[PDB]
Amino acid sequence: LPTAQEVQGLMARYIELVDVGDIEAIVQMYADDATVEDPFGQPPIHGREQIAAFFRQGLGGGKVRACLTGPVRASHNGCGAMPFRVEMVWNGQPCALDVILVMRFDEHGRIQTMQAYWSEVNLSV
Amino acid sequence: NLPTAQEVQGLMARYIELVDVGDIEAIVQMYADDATVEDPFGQPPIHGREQIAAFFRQGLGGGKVRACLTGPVRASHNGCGAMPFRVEMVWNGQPCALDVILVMRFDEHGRIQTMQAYWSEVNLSVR
Repeated sequence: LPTAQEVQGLMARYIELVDVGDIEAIVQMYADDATVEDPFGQPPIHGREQIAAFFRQGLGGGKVRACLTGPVRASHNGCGAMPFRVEMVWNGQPCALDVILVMRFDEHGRIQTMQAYWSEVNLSV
Repeated sequence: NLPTAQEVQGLMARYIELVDVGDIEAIVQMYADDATVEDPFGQPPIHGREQIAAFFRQGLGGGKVRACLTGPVRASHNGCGAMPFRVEMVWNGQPCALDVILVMRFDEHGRIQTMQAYWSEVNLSVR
C-alpha cells in the first residue's frame, strides 16, 4: 500500500507514460482486474485486456501530449488525484482537454480503480 | 433537477467563493440533509448536516482562511465535478499553503450529496 509520496511518484510517472505513448507500460501499471471509468459517468472498462484495447484505440497513432498542470494530491490510504491537460492537433487546429484523474492503488503498487472527470465543457480547441 | 455539467462548474466555483469570504452558513446550506463528507479522504466520513456544520465551525470558523481556484472545474454529465484549489492559512505557527482537490456529487435538487477532499502533508507548502 503506497505511501503519500509514493503515490505522487506513481501518478507523475503515469502522465509521463501517456505523454510518450508507451501503451504496454501503461497497462502494466494497472492491476490485472483494474477498473477504468473514463469519462466518469459511463460504464466502466474491466481487466487489462479491455484496458489495453481502450488505450490502443485512444493513444493509437494519435500522437498526443499530456502534462501535469498542478501537483498530485495524495492521501494516506493509497489514493490520489491530479489535474492535467491533454493536447492534440490532428485537424490543423490545436485542441486541449483539461482532466482530473482519481486513482486508488492496491497493496502491490498497482492501479485498482481509475476515474477521469471531464466533459465537453472542458474542451478548448 | 440533476445539474448539468455547466451548472456543476458554477455551483463548485461558488463553493470556493463562500469558503474564501467565510460564509460558514451559506456553505452548510449547500449540503443535503444526509450528505456525507470526507476531508481528508481516507478518514472516517461525517454524516448529516449537524456533524457537517459542526465540522466547518472548527475548521474555517477559527482562522482567517484564504482560498482560490487553481484551475477550471472538471464536470461529468451525471451530477459530479472535480476541482483543484489552494488554501492559505497559519499552520503550527507558520504561514502555509495547502493544495487540494475536491470531488463532489450533487443530488436531484442541486445540493451536495457527497464531498471528498484529497490532500496530505505532501501538499503542504511554506508561505
